[PDB]
Amino acid sequence: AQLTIEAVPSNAAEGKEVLLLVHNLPQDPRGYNWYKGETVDANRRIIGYVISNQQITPGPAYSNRETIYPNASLLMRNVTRNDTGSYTLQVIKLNLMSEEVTGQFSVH
Ligand SMILES: [Cl-]
Ligand SMILES: [Cl-]
Repeated sequence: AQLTIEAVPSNAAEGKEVLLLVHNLPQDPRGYNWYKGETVDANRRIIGYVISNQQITPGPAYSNRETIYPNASLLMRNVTRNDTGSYTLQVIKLNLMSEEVTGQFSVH
């Protein structure tokens, strides 16, 4: 029932790929946004997706290493030590309320 993030892997080597898999989405969300860190913070928004017109919304923290998938999951290519940390997903629900979940991974 509860929204979760699963980092695959949770500890990556430099130059490799990390997946942030999203589980237990509501039905009928309006969209998603990813943020670096622990909270919704516009200045740290990486990328989002607006479902109604399948619009990808790169944010101030966007890197061309990242791709967002329709199920909200995030693929990050060519990871570096600086990518280590927390990542927060905002799901915008049908009724325009937002729910958040925070995950993390490390790069060595
Ligand atoms: Cl962080
Ligand atoms: Cl995590």
